Amino acid sequence: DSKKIVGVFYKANEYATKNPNFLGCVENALGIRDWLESQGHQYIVTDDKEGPDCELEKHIPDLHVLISTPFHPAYVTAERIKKAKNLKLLLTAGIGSDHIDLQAAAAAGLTVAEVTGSNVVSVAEDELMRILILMRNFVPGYNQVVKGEWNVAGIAYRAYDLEGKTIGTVGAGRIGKLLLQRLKPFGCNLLYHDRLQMAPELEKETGAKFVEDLNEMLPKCDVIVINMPLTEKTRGMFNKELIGKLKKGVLIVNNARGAIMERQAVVDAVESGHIGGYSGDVWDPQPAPKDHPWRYMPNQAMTPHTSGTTIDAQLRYAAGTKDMLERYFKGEDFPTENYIVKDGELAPQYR
Amino acid sequence: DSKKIVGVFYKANEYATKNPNFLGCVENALGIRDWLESQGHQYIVTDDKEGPDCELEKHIPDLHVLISTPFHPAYVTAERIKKAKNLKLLLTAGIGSDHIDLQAAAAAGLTVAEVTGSNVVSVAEDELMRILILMRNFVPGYNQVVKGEWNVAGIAYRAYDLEGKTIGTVGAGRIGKLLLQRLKPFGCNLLYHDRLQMAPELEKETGAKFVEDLNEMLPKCDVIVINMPLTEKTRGMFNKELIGKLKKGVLIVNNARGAIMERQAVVDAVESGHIGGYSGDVWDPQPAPKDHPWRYMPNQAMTPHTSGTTIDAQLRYAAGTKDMLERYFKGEDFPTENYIVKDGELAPQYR
Repeated sequence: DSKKIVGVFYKANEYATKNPNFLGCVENALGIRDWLESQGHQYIVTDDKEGPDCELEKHIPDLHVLISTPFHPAYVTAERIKKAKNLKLLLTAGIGSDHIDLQAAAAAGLTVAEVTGSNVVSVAEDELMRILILMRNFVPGYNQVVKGEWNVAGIAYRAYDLEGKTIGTVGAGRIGKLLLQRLKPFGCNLLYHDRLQMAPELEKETGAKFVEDLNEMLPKCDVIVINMPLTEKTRGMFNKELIGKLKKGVLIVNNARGAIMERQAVVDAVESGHIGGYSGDVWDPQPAPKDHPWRYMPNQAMTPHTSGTTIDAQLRYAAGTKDMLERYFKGEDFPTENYIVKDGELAPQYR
Repeated sequence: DSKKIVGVFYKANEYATKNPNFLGCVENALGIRDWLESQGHQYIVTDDKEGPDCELEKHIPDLHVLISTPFHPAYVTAERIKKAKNLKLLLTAGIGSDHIDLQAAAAAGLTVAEVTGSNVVSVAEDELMRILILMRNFVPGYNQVVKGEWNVAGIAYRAYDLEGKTIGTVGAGRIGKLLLQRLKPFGCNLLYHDRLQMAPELEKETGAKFVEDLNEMLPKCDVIVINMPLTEKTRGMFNKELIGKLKKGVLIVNNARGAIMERQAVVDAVESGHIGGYSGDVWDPQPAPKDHPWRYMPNQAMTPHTSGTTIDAQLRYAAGTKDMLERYFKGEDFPTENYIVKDGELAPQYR
């Protein structure tokens, strides 16, 4: 049976032509058009997703499948669900379903799925990158280059080797594990805190030492890497008090969630030098307003939120999306880990 | 017997007080003043090292030991040697003796030594950092932050994971080996070329595969890392021809020597997009003039030449220098590998 598939992505414009493997955009559309069309489906792709008059709303009433990414998400409200006669399947080409009303989706008997696990190497790499950028003081050196300067002292005074430094990951899920694996050869003192100890083999392999008490671990760290989710416990947890307990000059890397930091506490402690540097790609609010204080605070090595939308991640998101589409057409279950809602049943972690 | 020791270093000014372990400056002076003075030696430290009327020249006539770093080197000419009644020992607190007339030193019966091997981890780390910076496209992301922008597409289209990429090191001495060790966990296809194969053990451990023919290796690489000395053979070796044979979009990391690249060939190939990115801390000429085109060329991730003057490298330079001073005072030989000239005998590598 022919299905109407709608993909919502941002327009990449010239970037899409500069890189045809930039799949997460309108122009390249996950690389699935030829295949979908060959199978007799209709594939409608648009960036125009807000407003009653937008292209998306033209298709909401009769689409079967709506695909988007967290980067230009088509918001799936109860209101839009109610208008969607044929909608069965919501796919995130990526990870993140925060733009979907999951309860409404479940109530409507929908399936909601995402490409679980497909960003983890990307984020772990980006963390390691940021550890080195901060530790070795890349940013001031880069900024001298562009300004026509040459002032070694101005860079050297805050530049260290990573070797021998104490690096603590707060959380050691999949991303923190991959990070520790990549840190092992640098010859650091690796500490981790998590709800779960890694297997003793993995700890010997990475050399990471479990620290049950987080308030014991943090003051020992030259570098702290945030690798847990935003919960009531972790929200604003890096506040004035907690940042105060960290080593003076601590370097913090945060590709987890911006709101784990209390935003102004981080600015104050960066202006006072207590935080030596802060680098991440996650912000609050996100996208970060032009005025976001983390943009202009001293020693920042921020970027916009791109670590999980490398081309390689995008390829995995596209492949996962195609796999689930094929399964959907064939009446085959998706990988269990991909389901957020399955035929109207919200997975227990999302209840 | 009491000796007059002269150290020549740049003034770090406020940077020296901000970081008292910034040893490679006038203000902190290798951290050896108290020790030297306790031993009854005189320690004169100055940054004023050029011209007939400079502080250094006041002391050249009767100093026994002259210490400097490559960052603000006291040039040891035959002329100055001839004027130096008591000079016996030239130490570099660091690596690099290009500011010393070695043949004149040898003719004068001098000893010239440096702190061999003390920068290797620092440079290897910095290379690995730059691999990630380029591969993951940090710089354009950082630049958007500062400019108040938020354009994921503009960053994503040239951002990749390091995982899976073919990384070739041109040369695999100590620094290339350390780099390969650090690259292992990233899950890359590691290639190396060098005059010497690593032991099969170390190849198995790093997963790096030896490529005898450099012209076979280079076109396969997503990333090329320069890890050879500047010789008649390697000088300008990355010219238009060779750059042309590299994969379009190749990323090049160069903390070896600037002149291994033909300077304008790199600019042309970066402007054409054939080189996707170029990052290093070495330049020709060095210091890089305000006008240096590598500063302003697209996709550059340069810094001034600081990778080997991290605080940790400086501590090793200072410690090596102190060790040699103590040996000198006690009439003990230095580590063999530290000698460039030993009591007038130039090491055969330097003839």
